[PDB]
Order: sequence, then structure tokens, then C-alpha cells
Amino acid sequence: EVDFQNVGSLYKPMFENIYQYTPPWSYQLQQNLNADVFSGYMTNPRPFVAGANNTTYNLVSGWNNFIWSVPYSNVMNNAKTIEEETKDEFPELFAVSQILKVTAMHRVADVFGPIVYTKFGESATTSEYDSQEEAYNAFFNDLEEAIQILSDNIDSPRFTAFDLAYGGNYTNWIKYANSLRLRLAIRISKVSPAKAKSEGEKSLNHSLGVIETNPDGFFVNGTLDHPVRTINNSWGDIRMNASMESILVGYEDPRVDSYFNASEVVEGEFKGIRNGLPLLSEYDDELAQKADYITFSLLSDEVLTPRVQLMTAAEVFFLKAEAALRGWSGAGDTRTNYEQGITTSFQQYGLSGISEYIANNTRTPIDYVDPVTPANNINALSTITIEWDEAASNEEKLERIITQKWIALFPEGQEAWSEYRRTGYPKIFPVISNQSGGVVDTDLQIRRIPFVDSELQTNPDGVADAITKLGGPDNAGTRLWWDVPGGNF
Ligand SMILES: CC(=O)N[C@@H]1[C@@H](O)[C@H](O[C@@H]2O[C@H](CO)[C@@H](O[C@@H]3O[C@H](CO)[C@@H](O)[C@H](O)[C@H]3NC(C)=O)[C@H](O)[C@H]2NC(C)=O)[C@@H](CO)O[C@H]1O
Repeated sequence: EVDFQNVGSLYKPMFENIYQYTPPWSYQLQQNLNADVFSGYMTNPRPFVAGANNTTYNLVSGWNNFIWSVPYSNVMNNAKTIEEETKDEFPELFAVSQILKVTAMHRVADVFGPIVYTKFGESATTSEYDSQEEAYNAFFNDLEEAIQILSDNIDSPRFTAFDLAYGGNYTNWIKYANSLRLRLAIRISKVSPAKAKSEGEKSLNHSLGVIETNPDGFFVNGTLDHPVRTINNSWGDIRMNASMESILVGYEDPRVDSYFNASEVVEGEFKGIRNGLPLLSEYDDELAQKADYITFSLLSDEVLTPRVQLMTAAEVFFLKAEAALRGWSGAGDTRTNYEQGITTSFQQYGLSGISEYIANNTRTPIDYVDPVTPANNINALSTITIEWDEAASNEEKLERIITQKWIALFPEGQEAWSEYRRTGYPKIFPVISNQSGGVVDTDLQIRRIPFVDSELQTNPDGVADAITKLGGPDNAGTRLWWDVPGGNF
């Protein structure tokens, strides 16, 4: 009984460092200045390093080390310890640890490709990477295994005292492991369609199925302040993105006021910034530029509570929409899931007007205008309408699905950044300034992050081998294994 309580104490570091709560300067580097901006969700008002940074594709490797260091320092060590102490003795403990582990580590595989996963811990001299496919094969094995163990112990209440997501209810942990597996299956759907359909159907036809109610969403019901509260409100260092303004305002989406605040730069209107701005000529340094852009829309308080969002029920309905579009057994009806996806997102924020919104076929994303620097203006790239069109092509149908999922995933930039790179949707604005020297394409946009400095330093051979598992050079232009060019079908 004492062994249990000792192990149970290792879960909170895992909960708090998937999407890192503290210190917010470390969250800023883990995610905010890569995925949160690359997704088209947010934009830093300040052109850090005189405008030569991640957002203009001149990558700051000291920042990007933290995408790797946070999960490997705080999550993978705890998971390995839990596995070693409980896999035989307390399988339910191992099971929930594996689920949290795949949660943290598929993000990493979705940034770097090859990651250290099945071989983590094996030596202090070297560390051997899995290829991304192998990492994904391990993800599916791990969820199925942990889904089986929890089903065998579904009524045990012994996790209650350590559960920041579900208060010890293994029913929810199974429905979330199913939903997570469905997400990864959707991700490998273009590159490995038989495996994707197989894995997708395993979760769609499980007796307990996937998340479908808002309380069953996966959240960390934390105590610490939301990391983005410091960045948004204390630092003024992140604001609404122009792509969010194009799509949310054009649709007259009521979530815009759940997600953002009316701006100061244009009173009573929501205003985003183009990501990828250089240090412009009108400004003598980055602080004078930030001064004119800090006045755009803040993120709103409702999305920056201590409760951190990892998987909405809305998302799962859109994963079901694409599953059905692709013909996976047990996915249900494509239109019905799409409409319910939007419904579940409104309900999440207690918003009315759903019937009018899902029937609207005249509203489109608006052109983006920058009142400070009108050279930044750009016609809306996304032209899709809301109401389901059963006669649209498979690309347009997928676009409608992925575009509403993107609204619904906010503010979790990482999942939306992966989905954008996988599908090309929604059509977020490209960068204004591409300082990659051609290593990254402006219209295709950034594809990945190169293996991190700490690994180059202390794991050189492991990195050299990991590069042979990439489908291109070790830089930000190389498509990840699930990122396949051409159609989505
Ligand atoms: C992109 C950018 O410039 N962001 C600004 C932040 O950098 C800044 O927060 C400060 O960040 C530095 C790191 O960048 C923090 O220093 C770190 O302190 C830790 C704690 O011991 C230490 O291990 C590190 O050596 C040291 N540097 C690094 C790279 O790890 C510093 O404590 C942060 N200060 C605060 C209040 O969080 C914020 C705040 O002004 O502004 C951002 O815009």
C-alpha cells in the first residue's frame, strides 16, 4: 500500500510538463514560439533578435532545445520509473503512465520525427532514436496495452488521489486513450492507410468508444497559473494572429470573444498580427515595433485559467468526421459528426446561436488588414463556407473538417500545427519575412524542427543515426514521415 502511494507521487510532474505550466519563460520556448505561432493561432508583437527568429524561419536553436528538454527531463524519467516499479506490481499505474507518456511524446515525434522512445534509458553514453514510424508503432502498442489493463481494472479507485484529469475514473482514461489513438491514426492516414484504418477502427468500435461529452475532454485541472497568462497579460508578448482574425471574424464566430478580447488598436474589433514579421523599416528596433503591435487583440481570460487544454470533445467529433469521410467502420455519418463537432465546441463555451451558424453558407473568411503597416495586408486564403456541402470534393470536405477542428483546438497550437502541416488546412497566411535562406519555403511553410543542440552536444552518434531515418536533410524544410506531398487522399 505504501509502494502505491510512493509511485502515485510521480504523476503530477507528468501532468504539469506535457504543456508546461512553469516557469512561463520555459513554456514560451517549449511551444509558444514554435507551434503556437506556426499554427496561425497567435503572433508575438515583438520581433525578437531584430526579427531573425523561429517565426521568420531563422531558427533559434537555444529556444528549440526546450521542445525536447521539457518532456525528456520531466515526463520520460517519471514514466520509466513508474514502468519499472509497477508494470508487474500495479498494472493500472503503469497503464495511466503510458497514456500520459504517449500524450507527451507524440508531440515530440510530431516536431522532430525520429525520437528516443522505445530505447530511452538504455545507456548514459548514447541514446538510440526510433524512426517516426517506429515511434508511432510504439504509440499504438502502448495505448492498446494500457486500454486493456484499465479495462481489467476499470472500477479501481486507487488513482483518485493523483488524477488531475479525471479524478480517478478509469472509464475516462480509456475513452481518452481511444481518442488519442484515433488522433494518431488520423495522422498516419495518408502515409500508412491500412494501419491507420486498422488503428482508427480499434478505437471507434471499442465498447466504451471515444470522448463525446465536454466533461470527458482531457484537461489538466492544475493549480498553477496558465503559462500563457504571463506571456499574454504580464509580458504582452503574444497576441491574436491575423489568420485567426480572418477566419473567426469572417465567420462571425461567437468563439472570437471566448478566445480573444476586442483590441485597442481598433476599438470594438478583434485584430490579429501577421506572424513572421521582420523588424520592419519604419521601426528602429524591436521595442518600437512591439509598441505599435502590443495594442492588437489579447487572448481572453476564459482560455487562460489554471485548467490546461489537451483534448476537447469537439476535436474527437472532427476526427470522427474525417474517419467517416475515409470510410472507417463505426465512424458514423460525416456531416453529423462535423455539425456535432461545432456544436460541442460552442457548448464548451456556453455559447448560443449554433443553429444559425451551422446553416450559414454565405460567410467566408475576410481579407486581413493591418492598420499600422498596410503593406502587411493580404486577401483571405481560406474561402470555404460553414454549412456542410455533400457535393464538394474530398479536398474541400476535408478542408471544412480541418478548418472547424482548428477553431476548436484553440489554444493548443501543437495539435493544430501538426494538422496544418499534414493537410494544408486551414489556409493560414504565410510568413511576411522568410530568413531561412531558402531552406524553408514560404508558401509550403515550416515542416519540422532540427534535432536539438543538447543532442548534438552529448548524443552525436545517436543524432547521426537519427538523421539517416529522416526522409531529407536535418533542417526545418524536411517533411516528417506522416507529411506526404500531394493530395490528402
Ligand atoms: C524570446 C524572449 O526574449 N523572451 C523574453 C524572456 O526571455 C524573459 O524571461 C526571462 O527569460 C530568461 C531566459 O530566456 C530567464 O533566465 C533563465 O533563468 C533560468 C532560471 O535559473 C536559468 O536556468 C537560465 O540560465 C536563464 N536563461 C535560459 C535561456 O534558460 C529569465 O529568468 C526570465 N525572466 C522572467 C521574469 O521570466 C521575459 C521576461 O522579461 O521576457 C520575454 O519576452
